Amino acid sequence: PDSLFFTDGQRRIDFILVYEDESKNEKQKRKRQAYESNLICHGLQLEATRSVSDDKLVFVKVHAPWEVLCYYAEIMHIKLPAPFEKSRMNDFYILDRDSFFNPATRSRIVYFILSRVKYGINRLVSSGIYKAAFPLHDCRFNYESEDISCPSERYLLYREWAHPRSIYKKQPLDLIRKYYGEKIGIYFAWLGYYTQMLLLAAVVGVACFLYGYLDQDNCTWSKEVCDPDIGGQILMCPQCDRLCPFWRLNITCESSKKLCIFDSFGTLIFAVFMGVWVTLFLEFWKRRQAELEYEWDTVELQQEEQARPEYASAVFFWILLIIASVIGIIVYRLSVFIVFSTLTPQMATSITASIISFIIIMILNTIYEKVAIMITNFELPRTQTDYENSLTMKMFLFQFVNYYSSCFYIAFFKGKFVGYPGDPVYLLGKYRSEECDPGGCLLELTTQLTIIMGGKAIWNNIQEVLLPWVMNLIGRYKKITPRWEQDYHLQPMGKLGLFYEYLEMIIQFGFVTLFVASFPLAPLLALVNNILEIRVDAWKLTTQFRRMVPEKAQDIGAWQPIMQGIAILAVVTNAMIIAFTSDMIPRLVYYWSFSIPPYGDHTYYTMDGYINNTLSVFNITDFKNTDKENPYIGLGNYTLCRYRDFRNPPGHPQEYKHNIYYWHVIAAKLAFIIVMEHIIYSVKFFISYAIPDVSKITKSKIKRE
Amino acid sequence: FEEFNGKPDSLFFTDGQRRIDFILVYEDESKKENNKKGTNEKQKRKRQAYESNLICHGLQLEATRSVSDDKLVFVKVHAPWEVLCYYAEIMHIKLPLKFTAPFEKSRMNDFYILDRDSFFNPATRSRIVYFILSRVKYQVMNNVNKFGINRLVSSGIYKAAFPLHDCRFNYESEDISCPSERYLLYREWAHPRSIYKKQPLDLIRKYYGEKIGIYFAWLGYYTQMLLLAAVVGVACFLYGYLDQDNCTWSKEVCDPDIGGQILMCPQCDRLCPFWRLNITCESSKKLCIFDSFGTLIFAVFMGVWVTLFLEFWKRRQAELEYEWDTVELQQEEQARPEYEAQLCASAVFFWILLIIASVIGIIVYRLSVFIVFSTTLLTPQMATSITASIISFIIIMILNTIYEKVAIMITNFELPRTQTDYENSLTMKMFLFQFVNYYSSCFYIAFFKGKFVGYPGDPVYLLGKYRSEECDPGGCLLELTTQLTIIMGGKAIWNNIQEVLLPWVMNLIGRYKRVSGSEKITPRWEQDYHLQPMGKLGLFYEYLEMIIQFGFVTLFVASFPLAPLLALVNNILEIRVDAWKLTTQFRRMVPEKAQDIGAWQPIMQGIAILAVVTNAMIIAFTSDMIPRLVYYWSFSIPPYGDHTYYTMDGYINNTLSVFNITDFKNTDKENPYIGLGNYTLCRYRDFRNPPGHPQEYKHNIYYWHVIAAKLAFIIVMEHIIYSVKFFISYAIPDVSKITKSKI
Ligand SMILES: *[C@@H]1O[C@H](CO)[C@@H](O)[C@H](O)[C@H]1NC(C)=O
Ligand SMILES: [Ca+2]
Ligand SMILES: [Ca+2]
Ligand SMILES: [Ca+2]
Repeated sequence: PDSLFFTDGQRRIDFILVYEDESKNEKQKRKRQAYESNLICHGLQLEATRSVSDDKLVFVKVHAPWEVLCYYAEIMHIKLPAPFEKSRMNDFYILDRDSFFNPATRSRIVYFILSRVKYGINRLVSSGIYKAAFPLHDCRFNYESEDISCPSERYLLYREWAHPRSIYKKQPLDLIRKYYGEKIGIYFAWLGYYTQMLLLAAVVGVACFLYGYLDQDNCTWSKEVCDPDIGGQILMCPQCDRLCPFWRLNITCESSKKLCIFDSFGTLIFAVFMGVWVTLFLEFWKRRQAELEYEWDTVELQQEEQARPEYASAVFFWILLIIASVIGIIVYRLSVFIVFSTLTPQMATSITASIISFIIIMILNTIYEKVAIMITNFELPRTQTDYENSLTMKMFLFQFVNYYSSCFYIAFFKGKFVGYPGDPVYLLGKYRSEECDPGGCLLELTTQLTIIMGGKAIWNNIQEVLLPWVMNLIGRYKKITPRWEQDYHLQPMGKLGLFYEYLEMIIQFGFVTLFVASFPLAPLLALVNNILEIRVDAWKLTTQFRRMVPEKAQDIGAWQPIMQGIAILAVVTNAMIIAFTSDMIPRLVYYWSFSIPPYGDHTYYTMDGYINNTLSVFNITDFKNTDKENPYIGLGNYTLCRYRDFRNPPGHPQEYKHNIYYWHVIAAKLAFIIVMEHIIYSVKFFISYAIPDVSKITKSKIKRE
Repeated sequence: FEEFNGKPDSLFFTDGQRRIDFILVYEDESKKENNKKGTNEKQKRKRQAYESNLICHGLQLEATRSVSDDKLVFVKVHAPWEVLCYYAEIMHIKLPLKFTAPFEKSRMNDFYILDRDSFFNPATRSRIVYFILSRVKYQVMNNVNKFGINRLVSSGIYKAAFPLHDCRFNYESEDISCPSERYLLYREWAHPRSIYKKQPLDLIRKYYGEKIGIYFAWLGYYTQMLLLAAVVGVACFLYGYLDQDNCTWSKEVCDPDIGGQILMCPQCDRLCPFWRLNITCESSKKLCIFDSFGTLIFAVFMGVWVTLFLEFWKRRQAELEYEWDTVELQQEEQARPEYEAQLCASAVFFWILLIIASVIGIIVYRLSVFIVFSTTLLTPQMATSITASIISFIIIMILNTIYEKVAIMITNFELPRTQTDYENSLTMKMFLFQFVNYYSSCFYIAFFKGKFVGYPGDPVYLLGKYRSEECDPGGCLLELTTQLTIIMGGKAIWNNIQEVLLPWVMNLIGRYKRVSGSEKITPRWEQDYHLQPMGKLGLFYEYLEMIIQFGFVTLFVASFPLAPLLALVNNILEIRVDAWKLTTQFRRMVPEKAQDIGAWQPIMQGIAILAVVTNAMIIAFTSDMIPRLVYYWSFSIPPYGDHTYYTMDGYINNTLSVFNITDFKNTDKENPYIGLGNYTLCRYRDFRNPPGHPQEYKHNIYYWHVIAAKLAFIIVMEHIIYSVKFFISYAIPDVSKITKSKI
């Protein structure tokens, strides 16, 4: 029959208690008998039926008297499924007296009852007193419930919103909350809204990328780099000790042509726009949260305190943060070194280096999870909410360092403080500092970013869910037991599933927002990943996991401080990326200052001769001040080689010292940082302050009273 | 009604059992009516109607004729038992218990009730009576209800309406039962003889209500924090003062063999000759005093101090709201639209006017300097700077009143929904106007003086014949300090003088307008009617002046370490100045309640945020510390210098640029220099390449080195300061432990 009510009875179930008989020592059987007797004496129904599939396992089912449900609903501030009170029974309109109450709310009430009972229930399950304890789903998602009376909410919800065939359809948040709970509803609403404006972000990013694409022909510096008469004649200095000869500059046409796309004014405009996009996202999210708070039953007060089975060292945690950053940096460096120590070839080398780094990061993720779990366990938090808050902070910090250490190293600490060939810098001793090509390391940063984002999202989602679905696709293209048994055969989501999904989404948000200057197409990947992830989460939650008790919440949780922190960090990170990682500022300075007779020779501002007039000159006879073993010995009759640094030429009164152009460029970079930082923060403050005159609709809705 | 019995200080009715609450004053028809008689009879009819509704609502009233002027009639008021209790219930007035509840007639026995008249203090009784008089209606026309005591005075129906003081401030009440709180307040709080005693905020709150007690508590806390800042700033200034023989650059300037031999280059076009650098020895010494590392340390400490001040003010505010058990009435909030009343164009117009206000500020400073300098032909330069600052300050004070009037006009043109909206709009507009008016000259000196003037060969003219002004080799920091100190001192002095005098002189005119030889005893109400009305705005101007003072203290503390000391002295005087003026020369304000100071708190937070950037900019650009450090660390060394080790020797000569007189291009005024014909080259304050050279007069590597150092300093200092402020704000729990325990 697979009925939802009591067998041959008119009564609705809200939990199943399952145990293993001690008869295959009697201590466990006696303890369970005492616990069950206490539970029965407290005033709850019970019934035990043997499972046909397994004789050892015997399941126990419960019920819910109407009087107890009403009394406990009136116990705390609960509105219609305005505190409830039996003295005001007829005040609320009723369609039916025996089934009107939402089954989700009934399940939550009985969950509270079980939590308060002691012999306990949670510890009994943990220690093996009960094998499991869970509520029941409405029906099988495969087909409509046999019981015609049942609404079959699971089937309708699955077909409408969980199956991929409804990928394009809108999110039915009302059924989601009325079935699962407020936590799932708010999570999915936030995800949908996030995708909603990621659409606009992706459109703007695509516009900027296309604008960069249509300007390949006019990208003068790349053309000069390619022209053999200009690029080929320039002979660059060696970049390493033993595994590099003098190399012509024009070997980088592909690199320069690809870099000119991601190093144009379009990226600057996109970063500036994202600066205000972040604050618009925040402010509209507060508007939407207020609207949901008004429309939903989210004005119910929270318990003063809560129970937990479990009732300085902060420095030790920070030392682990430093070690995590260091180990990430060496992981990336070693990967690139080993791959290099053997059109497409160099690009493929970078791709495989990034792939290896991403793999190492993926393995390190599990170790970071485990160490965070033990370290937070050692603290013995007094309550639960603080436990989730501590997990959020510590896990977010570990993931942040583990996933952004390599990106930050590439953006800032690669080629920034390498001395001239005469006196190279060995920071740690016998460990030379890496230096980028004349264009810069922005393209490498973009490659690392895209590889990490793709790999993470794709591998995670695919490997975790798509297996049965891909099997079904392959098949298409190329006895019965009651509900409790089937539900038991499922697996539970634990207690951190929503936490893990939020962690994924926050790492995704950090990737899309922090380093947006390097990769303007990141929001498009964000949009695709979220469009898939929403349905992936819905399908997995409604198919492969046991039903979870609903909970009450008004905000996403502890992640909003991380949102604001990420925004304030992203503005400065983008400013520094544009200033230092990109070479836009030096070329603008050259255009406006070093193409005029005092320094240049052209009759008007132009980009001509930027490559020739910017590269420095080095003399081999001054190979080192120490006059020790050298790589420049022999290797042809070359006399002068050029390097990517702003320094005076040989023979100058200030030999191999930073020249006027260096300081002009540094001043321009710092001025850009200051102006962009100040303007962006001023605009963000103004936009936030413009709430009353822009989004007054929901505030008026609240003021309806 | 009935006439005066004869007891002057009696605050009761003639019977002696009913406590007066308000005095209503109206002009009787006994006057020789002129103009329109219909207006007079309508006025009378409205008066009887209002009195009829007031008595119907349950207020006992009686009148009396003034002893001297038969044309004035005073109408008393009283709040009987049931109405008092009922309205206390309606407004949720909290009363002493002995978990917490307002006062309701259902729970009379649950409160510490000793006597009806004693259970409700006179301030609360007057507040209740004011609410009754405001809510009560008198007459209706055109299907619209018209009500409010304010409307009657606005239309001239009533001359005034006010509570009464306990007794004369300087004399004890003749009534033995009278507490005479005014006497104690005058002896202990006002009357500066108690210049040092900690003011009793509890009695102030009891007498004048929360609205005044909160302001005075804020002022006291401000004064204490100012004491801390003043001590630290004095320490920094003293450290700068005691280290003078080590200020090498000023010694070089004063040395006749270095500063004397440097023939500087004329600043103006032709009205000033060449000059030698040694004539600024005194200015160099003063700058050594006011431009040391102590100034930087104090700027950092003040960046910390503003945050500590704000956080501890939040803690004190929490403690005070709990202590004065104002939570219930704070929650009880109702808004009534203004009874006087019955598009971004106005906003943009106001913004334009603000821009012009700044423009006149700059022009006034520049013109004062111009005239003082033109009149030419302790130190004459110091005297000239002081004079220019004096005229600029005078014009600023003149413009202050005009700006107030225009702000009132602008806010009146708009129709604020209620009194609170009007107050907030006026606060914002007045603050912007005063900010611009007072700080325009200071910002000009700091940032736009001697900053974008080219080399002497090609001077920069803004639009023709308006040559940009330039500073001396030391800089304009001393000029900015002089302007700031003059403005601050003059503002404080004039405000205190006007505050002390104007009510007093107006009261004296009021008294002398009664030359009739009374020389007798008069009742409380008649003599209290002669006091000034203390117009509806209230403490708005006091808060405004204190906020402008806060702006002066914080924004420009990188140039004047002694500003907190001036502020401390001013506030130490202002406590008693305000107390005396409120207790001696004004009618009793109607008590009311407020959560905090009000709309000024956002202003203070914004000023605190802006102070960091303003101070960083001042130290980076207005001062010359950054060039000094750059020379010490990177140009006294053999790559560019000749000294073996880092030193500041030779900074003056190696930094000053060179210019050849004959290289003056342009055919206009071909005799700027050749008239004197003394030498062939001059020195000027700018970093440019010397004559000859591939880039003859273009900015050199030193210029860009210095600019990069300045920008890096700005970035580093601002980021560090803001992060530190965020960390302090996070660490502070925002509430005291004891208050958290009680709540
Ligand atoms: C670069 O320039 C050299 C010298 O002109 C040349 O022969 C080569 O074909 C050019 N292109 C590449 C990819 O090396
Ligand atoms: Ca997932
Ligand atoms: Ca004053
Ligand atoms: Ca005052």
